[PDB]
Amino acid sequence: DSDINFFPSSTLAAVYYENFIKPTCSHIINNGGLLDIYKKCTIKIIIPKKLTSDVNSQFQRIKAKIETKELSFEYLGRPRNINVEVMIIDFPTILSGINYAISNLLPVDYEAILSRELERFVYTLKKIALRDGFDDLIKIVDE
Amino acid sequence: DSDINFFPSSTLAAVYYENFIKPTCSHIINNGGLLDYIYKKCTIKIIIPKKLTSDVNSQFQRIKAKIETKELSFEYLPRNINVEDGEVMIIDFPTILSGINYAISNLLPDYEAILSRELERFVYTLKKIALRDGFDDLIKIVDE
Repeated sequence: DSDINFFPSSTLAAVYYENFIKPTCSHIINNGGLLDIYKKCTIKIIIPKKLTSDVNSQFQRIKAKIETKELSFEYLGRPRNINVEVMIIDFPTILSGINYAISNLLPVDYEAILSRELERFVYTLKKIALRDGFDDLIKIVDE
Repeated sequence: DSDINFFPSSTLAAVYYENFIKPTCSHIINNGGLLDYIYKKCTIKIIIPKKLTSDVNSQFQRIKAKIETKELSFEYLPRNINVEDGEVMIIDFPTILSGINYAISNLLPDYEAILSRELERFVYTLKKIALRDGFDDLIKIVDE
């Protein structure tokens, strides 16, 4: 099945979108905003400048610099919690899985390979968000 | 860059392995067991559904109710696990299996067979890498 062979970045971007991004964007457009009601909403997705070993350390240092309050909204019979600043702050810790997939599935240039994968992860998010009409809701920012 | 083109199942299996399996197994090997008293006999039981459908989470919600678990904690390099007389069964549900359909549906512009083989590929890849790193005895994959 050559057609279902994807980069780990492409695969994890689609997984990250369906898990933590698309449910939040669908709820906001359905209710015209974030409901306990907030009219203006932004989902800020912070991307590290480089993809290095222990991505969790990078995000742990980044989360400390931001102050967030916990909020909750129900969707699909599920209470869902988000960290807000309205600014919904979400850290893609799933980026560590890019290096997890490559190192376990393969038998300088590696740092270049990770820089290309981080690009494809971000561009995949912009594409599916553009497809679903969520481009004004989702803002990707760097450190 | 053709070499880093994998099946979504293989990508997610290695992600699930590094996120949960490998740290829990490495902790067992270092402590000679599960330190909460150390339980010397520890096995991780991974429960997978028989079919990859939509709403795999509802499948796991159905599977959790049939199993009785107690929360335990340990520290590796704080982590929480659900366990089940000297022999401890660490129970884990790979809810990441929902990502296989998330990947194929989003990354592509009959379908039951593809998800069927992807579930097998997830299980095969997980066993393959666990066998490589020497954690095969601590891992057991079963279904409902």
